[PDB]
Amino acid sequence: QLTPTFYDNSCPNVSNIVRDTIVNELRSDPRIAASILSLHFEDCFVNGCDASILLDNTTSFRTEKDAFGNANSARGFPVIDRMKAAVESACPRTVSCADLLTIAAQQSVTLAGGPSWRVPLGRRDSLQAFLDLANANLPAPFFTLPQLKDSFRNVGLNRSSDLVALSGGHTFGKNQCRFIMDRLYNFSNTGLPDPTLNTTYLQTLRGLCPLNGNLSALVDFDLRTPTIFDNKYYVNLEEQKGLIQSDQELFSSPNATDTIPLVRSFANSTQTFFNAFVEAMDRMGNITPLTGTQGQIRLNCRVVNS
Ligand code: HEM
Ligand SMILES: C[As](C)(=O)[O-]
Ligand SMILES: [Ca+2]
Ligand SMILES: [Ca+2]
Repeated sequence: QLTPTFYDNSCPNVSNIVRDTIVNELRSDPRIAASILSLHFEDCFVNGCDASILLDNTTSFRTEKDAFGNANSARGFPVIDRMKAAVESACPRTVSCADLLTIAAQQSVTLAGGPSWRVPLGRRDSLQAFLDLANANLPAPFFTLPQLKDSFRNVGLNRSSDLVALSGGHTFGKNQCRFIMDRLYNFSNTGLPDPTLNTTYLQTLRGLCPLNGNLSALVDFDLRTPTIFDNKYYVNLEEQKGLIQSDQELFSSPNATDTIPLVRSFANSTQTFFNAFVEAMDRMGNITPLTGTQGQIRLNCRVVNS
Protein backbone atom coordinates (compact mmCIF):
# COMPACT_ATOMS: atom_id res chain seq x y z
CA GLN A 1 0.00 0.00 0.00
CA LEU A 2 3.08 2.22 -0.32
CA THR A 3 2.36 5.42 -2.25
CA PRO A 4 4.60 8.06 -3.88
CA THR A 5 2.36 10.83 -2.52
CA PHE A 6 2.59 9.69 1.11
CA TYR A 7 4.30 12.90 2.31
CA ASP A 8 2.80 15.40 -0.13
CA ASN A 9 0.75 16.88 2.72
CA SER A 10 2.86 16.21 5.82
CA CYS A 11 6.32 16.98 4.39
CA PRO A 12 6.07 18.14 0.74
CA ASN A 13 9.72 19.22 0.67
CA VAL A 14 11.30 16.00 1.93
CA SER A 15 12.79 14.96 -1.44
CA ASN A 16 14.28 18.45 -1.92
CA ILE A 17 15.82 18.48 1.56
CA VAL A 18 17.34 15.06 0.86
CA ARG A 19 18.67 16.08 -2.56
CA ASP A 20 20.14 19.27 -1.09
CA THR A 21 21.92 17.29 1.61
CA ILE A 22 23.44 14.91 -0.94
CA VAL A 23 24.56 17.67 -3.32
CA ASN A 24 26.37 19.37 -0.45
CA GLU A 25 28.04 16.13 0.61
CA LEU A 26 29.13 15.49 -2.98
CA ARG A 27 31.12 18.74 -2.84
CA SER A 28 33.64 16.95 -0.63
CA ASP A 29 32.89 13.24 -1.16
CA PRO A 30 32.13 12.25 -4.79
CA ARG A 31 31.59 8.67 -3.60
CA ILE A 32 28.65 9.41 -1.29
CA ALA A 33 25.93 8.87 -3.92
CA ALA A 34 27.17 5.31 -4.46
CA SER A 35 27.49 4.70 -0.70
CA ILE A 36 23.89 5.72 -0.05
CA LEU A 37 22.53 3.38 -2.74
CA SER A 38 24.47 0.54 -1.15
CA LEU A 39 22.94 1.31 2.25
CA HIS A 40 19.39 1.11 0.88
CA PHE A 41 20.18 -2.27 -0.70
CA GLU A 42 21.67 -3.53 2.56
CA ASP A 43 18.58 -2.31 4.39
CA CYS A 44 16.02 -3.92 2.12
CA PHE A 45 17.78 -7.30 2.02
CA VAL A 46 17.53 -7.73 5.79
CA ASN A 47 13.98 -7.89 7.13
CA GLY A 48 12.96 -5.55 4.33
CA CYS A 49 13.48 -1.81 4.05
CA ASP A 50 12.88 -0.91 7.71
CA ALA A 51 16.04 1.12 8.41
CA SER A 52 17.28 -1.76 10.55
CA ILE A 53 20.76 -1.23 9.10
CA LEU A 54 20.96 2.23 10.70
CA LEU A 55 20.68 1.01 14.30
CA ASP A 56 23.83 0.91 16.43
CA ASN A 57 24.68 -1.76 19.01
CA THR A 58 22.63 -2.19 22.17
CA THR A 59 23.23 -4.74 24.91
CA SER A 60 20.21 -6.69 23.62
CA PHE A 61 21.12 -6.97 19.92
CA ARG A 62 24.13 -6.48 17.66
CA THR A 63 24.20 -3.94 14.83
CA GLU A 64 24.06 -5.10 11.21
CA LYS A 65 27.03 -2.79 10.61
CA ASP A 66 29.13 -5.67 11.95
CA ALA A 67 27.91 -7.99 9.20
CA PHE A 68 30.57 -9.51 6.94
CA GLY A 69 28.92 -7.60 4.11
CA ASN A 70 28.73 -4.27 5.93
CA ALA A 71 31.73 -4.22 8.27
CA ASN A 72 34.43 -1.89 6.95
CA SER A 73 32.27 -1.48 3.82
CA ALA A 74 29.10 0.50 4.51
CA ARG A 75 29.57 4.25 4.97
CA GLY A 76 27.69 7.53 4.84
CA PHE A 77 25.87 7.04 8.14
CA PRO A 78 26.84 10.57 9.24
CA VAL A 79 25.27 11.92 6.05
CA ILE A 80 22.03 10.08 6.77
CA ASP A 81 22.05 11.59 10.27
CA ARG A 82 22.45 15.05 8.79
CA MET A 83 19.57 14.75 6.33
CA LYS A 84 17.41 13.15 9.03
CA ALA A 85 18.16 16.09 11.31
CA ALA A 86 17.24 18.50 8.51
CA VAL A 87 13.94 16.78 7.76
CA GLU A 88 13.13 16.60 11.47
CA SER A 89 13.63 20.37 11.54
CA ALA A 90 11.31 20.89 8.57
CA CYS A 91 8.64 18.39 9.60
CA PRO A 92 9.01 16.92 13.14
CA ARG A 93 8.29 13.22 13.71
CA THR A 94 6.94 12.71 10.19
CA VAL A 95 9.38 10.99 7.82
CA SER A 96 10.63 7.52 8.78
CA CYS A 97 14.29 6.65 8.43
CA ALA A 98 13.22 3.76 6.20
CA ASP A 99 11.55 6.16 3.74
CA LEU A 100 14.35 8.71 4.14
CA LEU A 101 16.96 6.17 3.04
CA THR A 102 14.74 5.12 0.13
CA ILE A 103 14.43 8.70 -1.13
CA ALA A 104 18.15 9.25 -0.59
CA ALA A 105 18.96 6.22 -2.76
CA GLN A 106 16.72 7.39 -5.61
CA GLN A 107 18.09 10.94 -5.39
CA SER A 108 21.65 9.60 -5.37
CA VAL A 109 20.98 7.62 -8.55
CA THR A 110 19.42 10.64 -10.24
CA LEU A 111 22.23 12.95 -9.09
CA ALA A 112 24.77 10.60 -10.67
CA GLY A 113 22.96 10.93 -14.00
CA GLY A 114 20.53 8.06 -13.62
CA PRO A 115 16.74 7.91 -14.12
CA SER A 116 14.45 10.14 -12.09
CA TRP A 117 11.26 8.90 -10.46
CA ARG A 118 9.12 9.17 -7.33
CA VAL A 119 9.56 6.20 -5.02
CA PRO A 120 6.57 4.67 -3.18
CA LEU A 121 6.52 5.79 0.45
CA GLY A 122 4.87 4.94 3.76
CA ARG A 123 7.46 2.62 5.32
CA ARG A 124 8.09 2.70 9.06
CA ASP A 125 11.12 1.87 11.25
CA SER A 126 12.06 -1.43 12.91
CA LEU A 127 12.42 -1.90 16.66
CA GLN A 128 15.61 -3.96 16.30
CA ALA A 129 18.55 -4.85 14.03
CA PHE A 130 19.22 -8.31 12.58
CA LEU A 131 22.93 -9.17 12.40
CA ASP A 132 22.54 -12.94 11.95
CA LEU A 133 19.94 -12.42 9.24
CA ALA A 134 22.27 -9.93 7.55
CA ASN A 135 25.11 -12.46 7.49
CA ALA A 136 22.76 -15.07 6.04
CA ASN A 137 20.83 -12.93 3.53
CA LEU A 138 23.40 -10.58 2.01
CA PRO A 139 25.04 -11.90 -1.19
CA ALA A 140 28.83 -12.14 -1.46
CA PRO A 141 31.17 -11.22 -4.36
CA PHE A 142 32.37 -14.84 -4.54
CA PHE A 143 28.84 -16.23 -5.01
CA THR A 144 28.12 -18.34 -8.10
CA LEU A 145 25.12 -17.31 -10.24
CA PRO A 146 22.88 -19.97 -8.65
CA GLN A 147 23.78 -18.63 -5.19
CA LEU A 148 23.08 -15.04 -6.26
CA LYS A 149 19.68 -16.09 -7.59
CA ASP A 150 18.93 -17.94 -4.35
CA SER A 151 19.97 -14.89 -2.36
CA PHE A 152 17.56 -12.63 -4.25
CA ARG A 153 14.73 -15.18 -4.30
CA ASN A 154 15.14 -15.62 -0.54
CA VAL A 155 14.20 -11.98 0.08
CA GLY A 156 11.35 -11.87 -2.42
CA LEU A 157 12.96 -10.95 -5.75
CA ASN A 158 12.20 -13.97 -7.94
CA ARG A 159 12.94 -12.36 -11.30
CA SER A 160 16.21 -12.61 -13.17
CA SER A 161 15.50 -9.03 -14.24
CA ASP A 162 15.61 -8.03 -10.56
CA LEU A 163 19.13 -9.44 -10.27
CA VAL A 164 20.51 -8.17 -13.57
CA ALA A 165 19.00 -4.68 -13.25
CA LEU A 166 19.93 -4.08 -9.61
CA SER A 167 23.45 -5.41 -10.18
CA GLY A 168 23.70 -2.32 -12.38
CA GLY A 169 24.15 -0.33 -9.21
CA HIS A 170 27.79 -1.25 -9.80
CA THR A 171 27.90 1.28 -12.62
CA PHE A 172 29.53 3.49 -9.98
CA GLY A 173 31.19 3.22 -6.57
CA LYS A 174 34.27 1.44 -5.19
CA ASN A 175 35.30 -2.11 -4.28
CA GLN A 176 38.32 -3.31 -2.28
CA CYS A 177 41.22 -5.35 -3.67
CA ARG A 178 40.33 -7.87 -0.98
CA PHE A 179 37.32 -9.09 -2.96
CA ILE A 180 39.11 -9.79 -6.26
CA MET A 181 42.48 -11.20 -5.16
CA ASP A 182 41.19 -14.71 -5.87
CA ARG A 183 40.16 -13.79 -9.43
CA LEU A 184 43.58 -12.25 -9.99
CA TYR A 185 45.90 -14.94 -8.62
CA ASN A 186 44.15 -18.05 -7.32
CA PHE A 187 40.56 -18.58 -8.39
CA SER A 188 38.62 -21.36 -6.66
CA ASN A 189 41.89 -23.00 -5.60
CA THR A 190 42.84 -23.55 -9.25
CA GLY A 191 46.09 -21.66 -8.75
CA LEU A 192 45.18 -19.54 -11.77
CA PRO A 193 43.27 -16.31 -12.35
CA ASP A 194 39.54 -16.39 -13.14
CA PRO A 195 39.28 -17.40 -16.84
CA THR A 196 36.19 -15.18 -17.29
CA LEU A 197 38.25 -12.05 -16.60
CA ASN A 198 39.56 -10.28 -19.72
CA THR A 199 43.34 -10.84 -19.83
CA THR A 200 44.22 -7.22 -20.60
CA TYR A 201 42.02 -6.01 -17.74
CA LEU A 202 43.60 -8.69 -15.53
CA GLN A 203 46.98 -7.01 -15.94
CA THR A 204 45.54 -3.62 -15.04
CA LEU A 205 43.81 -5.00 -11.95
CA ARG A 206 46.99 -6.82 -10.89
CA GLY A 207 48.80 -3.49 -11.05
CA LEU A 208 46.19 -1.95 -8.76
CA CYS A 209 46.04 -5.01 -6.53
CA PRO A 210 49.49 -6.66 -6.43
CA LEU A 211 49.90 -9.91 -4.53
CA ASN A 212 50.80 -8.96 -0.94
CA GLY A 213 49.63 -5.40 -1.52
CA ASN A 214 47.10 -3.34 0.43
CA LEU A 215 43.87 -5.37 0.47
CA SER A 216 41.85 -2.32 1.52
CA ALA A 217 42.88 -0.40 -1.61
CA LEU A 218 39.79 0.86 -3.46
CA VAL A 219 39.07 -0.01 -7.11
CA ASP A 220 36.29 1.30 -9.38
CA PHE A 221 33.47 -1.13 -10.17
CA ASP A 222 33.09 0.49 -13.60
CA LEU A 223 36.33 1.08 -15.51
CA ARG A 224 34.44 3.15 -18.11
CA THR A 225 32.51 5.72 -16.05
CA PRO A 226 33.43 5.16 -12.35
CA THR A 227 31.16 7.87 -10.93
CA ILE A 228 28.41 8.13 -13.54
CA PHE A 229 25.23 6.07 -13.30
CA ASP A 230 24.86 4.67 -16.82
CA ASN A 231 24.65 1.33 -18.64
CA LYS A 232 28.44 1.08 -19.07
CA TYR A 233 28.44 -1.62 -16.39
CA TYR A 234 26.81 -4.01 -18.88
CA VAL A 235 29.09 -3.06 -21.77
CA ASN A 236 31.96 -4.08 -19.49
CA LEU A 237 30.35 -7.45 -18.80
CA GLU A 238 30.06 -8.18 -22.52
CA GLU A 239 33.83 -7.69 -22.73
CA GLN A 240 34.62 -9.86 -19.69
CA LYS A 241 35.45 -6.77 -17.66
CA GLY A 242 33.09 -7.15 -14.73
CA LEU A 243 35.10 -6.39 -11.59
CA ILE A 244 33.89 -9.00 -9.10
CA GLN A 245 32.93 -12.63 -9.72
CA SER A 246 29.24 -11.97 -9.05
CA ASP A 247 29.23 -9.29 -11.77
CA GLN A 248 30.79 -11.37 -14.55
CA GLU A 249 28.65 -14.41 -13.69
CA LEU A 250 25.57 -12.62 -15.01
CA PHE A 251 27.06 -12.97 -18.47
CA SER A 252 29.50 -15.90 -18.24
CA SER A 253 27.94 -18.46 -15.89
CA PRO A 254 26.83 -21.83 -17.31
CA ASN A 255 23.53 -20.97 -15.59
CA ALA A 256 23.29 -17.59 -17.36
CA THR A 257 20.86 -18.64 -20.11
CA ASP A 258 18.21 -16.33 -18.66
CA THR A 259 20.52 -13.50 -17.59
CA ILE A 260 22.67 -13.11 -20.73
CA PRO A 261 19.79 -11.70 -22.85
CA LEU A 262 19.04 -9.10 -20.16
CA VAL A 263 22.71 -8.10 -19.90
CA ARG A 264 22.83 -7.62 -23.66
CA SER A 265 19.58 -5.65 -23.75
CA PHE A 266 20.77 -3.28 -21.02
CA ALA A 267 24.14 -2.87 -22.72
CA ASN A 268 22.28 -2.25 -25.98
CA SER A 269 19.88 0.40 -24.67
CA THR A 270 20.30 2.95 -21.89
CA GLN A 271 16.53 3.43 -21.83
CA THR A 272 15.92 -0.30 -21.44
CA PHE A 273 18.31 -0.45 -18.48
CA PHE A 274 16.92 2.63 -16.75
CA ASN A 275 13.34 1.35 -17.02
CA ALA A 276 14.28 -2.05 -15.58
CA PHE A 277 16.34 -0.44 -12.82
CA VAL A 278 13.41 1.73 -11.72
CA GLU A 279 11.14 -1.31 -11.95
CA ALA A 280 13.53 -3.43 -9.88
CA MET A 281 14.36 -0.67 -7.38
CA ASP A 282 10.70 -0.21 -6.50
CA ARG A 283 10.21 -3.98 -6.19
CA MET A 284 13.16 -4.18 -3.78
CA GLY A 285 11.77 -1.19 -1.90
CA ASN A 286 8.50 -3.09 -1.55
CA ILE A 287 10.04 -5.95 0.46
CA THR A 288 8.20 -6.66 3.74
CA PRO A 289 7.64 -3.05 4.81
CA LEU A 290 6.20 -2.02 8.17
CA THR A 291 3.22 0.29 7.56
CA GLY A 292 0.25 1.95 9.24
CA THR A 293 0.94 1.87 12.97
CA GLN A 294 3.48 -0.95 12.70
CA GLY A 295 6.95 0.04 13.83
CA GLN A 296 7.69 3.69 14.51
CA ILE A 297 8.92 6.99 13.11
CA ARG A 298 12.43 6.86 14.53
CA LEU A 299 13.67 10.33 15.54
CA ASN A 300 17.34 9.28 15.58
CA CYS A 301 18.17 6.66 12.94
CA ARG A 302 20.77 5.16 15.28
CA VAL A 303 18.43 4.17 18.12
CA VAL A 304 14.82 3.13 18.77
CA ASN A 305 12.58 5.82 20.26
CA SER A 306 12.65 6.05 24.06
C1 HEM B 1 24.13 -9.02 -6.60
C2 HEM B 1 24.94 -9.10 -5.41
C3 HEM B 1 25.78 -8.10 -4.90
C4 HEM B 1 27.01 -8.32 -4.39
C5 HEM B 1 27.73 -9.66 -4.35
C6 HEM B 1 27.55 -7.04 -3.99
C7 HEM B 1 28.83 -6.85 -3.47
C8 HEM B 1 29.43 -5.62 -3.21
C9 HEM B 1 30.76 -5.45 -2.65
C10 HEM B 1 31.79 -6.53 -2.33
C11 HEM B 1 30.95 -4.14 -2.49
C12 HEM B 1 32.26 -3.54 -1.99
C13 HEM B 1 32.19 -3.15 -0.53
C14 HEM B 1 33.52 -2.64 0.00
O1 HEM B 1 34.54 -2.74 -0.72
O2 HEM B 1 33.55 -2.15 1.15
C15 HEM B 1 29.74 -3.46 -2.95
C16 HEM B 1 29.58 -2.09 -3.06
C17 HEM B 1 28.51 -1.43 -3.67
N1 HEM B 1 27.35 -2.08 -4.07
FE1 HEM B 1 27.08 -4.04 -4.35
N2 HEM B 1 26.70 -6.01 -4.33
C18 HEM B 1 25.57 -6.65 -4.81
C19 HEM B 1 24.40 -5.97 -5.11
C20 HEM B 1 24.18 -4.60 -5.03
C21 HEM B 1 22.89 -3.95 -5.26
C22 HEM B 1 21.57 -4.70 -5.42
C23 HEM B 1 23.11 -2.59 -5.21
C24 HEM B 1 22.22 -1.52 -5.37
C25 HEM B 1 21.06 -1.51 -6.24
C26 HEM B 1 24.53 -2.44 -4.92
C27 HEM B 1 25.19 -1.23 -4.82
C28 HEM B 1 26.52 -1.04 -4.47
C29 HEM B 1 27.23 0.22 -4.52
C30 HEM B 1 26.73 1.55 -5.07
C31 HEM B 1 28.48 -0.02 -4.03
C32 HEM B 1 29.60 1.00 -3.91
C33 HEM B 1 29.53 1.67 -2.54
C34 HEM B 1 30.63 2.70 -2.33
O3 HEM B 1 31.38 3.00 -3.29
O4 HEM B 1 30.73 3.22 -1.20
N3 HEM B 1 25.17 -3.68 -4.78
N4 HEM B 1 28.82 -4.38 -3.43
C1 LIG C 1 7.27 -8.07 -2.28
AS1 LIG C 1 7.23 -7.99 -4.18
C2 LIG C 1 8.96 -7.71 -4.91
O1 LIG C 1 6.62 -9.46 -4.78
O2 LIG C 1 6.22 -6.72 -4.65
CA1 LIG D 1 16.36 -3.86 6.95
CA1 LIG E 1 29.17 4.05 -14.84
